[PDB]
Amino acid sequence: GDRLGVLTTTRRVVEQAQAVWIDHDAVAQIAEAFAARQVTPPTWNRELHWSDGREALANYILVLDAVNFCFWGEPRWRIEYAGAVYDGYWALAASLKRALEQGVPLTDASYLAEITRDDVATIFAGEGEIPLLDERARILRETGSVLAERFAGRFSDAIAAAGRSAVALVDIVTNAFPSFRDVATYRGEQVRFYKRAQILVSDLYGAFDGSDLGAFDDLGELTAFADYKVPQVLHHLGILRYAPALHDRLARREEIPAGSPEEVEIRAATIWGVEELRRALASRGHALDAYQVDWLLWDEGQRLPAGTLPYHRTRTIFYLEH
Repeated sequence: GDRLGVLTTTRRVVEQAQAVWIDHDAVAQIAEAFAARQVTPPTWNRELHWSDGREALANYILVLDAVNFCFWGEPRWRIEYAGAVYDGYWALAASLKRALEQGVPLTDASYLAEITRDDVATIFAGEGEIPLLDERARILRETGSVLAERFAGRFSDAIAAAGRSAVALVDIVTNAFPSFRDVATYRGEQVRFYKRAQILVSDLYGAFDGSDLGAFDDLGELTAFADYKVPQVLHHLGILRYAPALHDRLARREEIPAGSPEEVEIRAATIWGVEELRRALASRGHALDAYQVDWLLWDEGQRLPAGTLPYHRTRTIFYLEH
């Protein structure tokens, strides 16, 4: 009963993967250590996430996760907000919070549909520039116009139609919002990931404390989010191993083309690294959903020692949405 096909399609990749493999001995050791001290993932962060009424909050979560990709590049994109400097995901979250607090209607489908390059450039203004600035402007325009066209400008209408099924909501989102379609091929077979769509559903659960629009009966059916920080943490913990050419490529910070065998192997092995860690923890009496193991690992990613292998650098592509 794998209704999105993420676990099934990524499993075919892991079985034939040339450049990446899971160290199942490292999985058992990490599980033993994590189970011994009952590791919980950080609660959904209240400080850097915007909050308001249920209609605006639901739309805020859709917007946040629509543009939640690819924050790396030199010079480093950094954001000043409320007396602190942010980079990566937190720069994204802080930027949207800053904008909404200064009265920028980023929860209004009518504003989103029309948002210009200069609007998003201002919202994301700081040191350097957010990567793929134009891409994020196009995605936000797509997001607004699908909200206005299909959901009466309310993402709450899409959530109500899911009937408290996380899996049904991911499917509703990828069906209606083309930029959420996150699939690839490996040796001629489709591989399904749905990173941003699964983050979105888990973010609703967090933001709404598992109630109202954040109520879901099947959160265990979500997989890990095949991003670039979680594989970096899994490599650091010895769970993911990289073959010679891929290891050197990451060490030199050489970019890996989206949808290339190396990238799809990292992503597939991310999903199964987390799933194998989930199973090993459960076996030792520490039961977490795969998305919770992902949150836990993502949190470790924000304080990795100096000298850990760098995260893989893949520019997200939306060629089919141009």
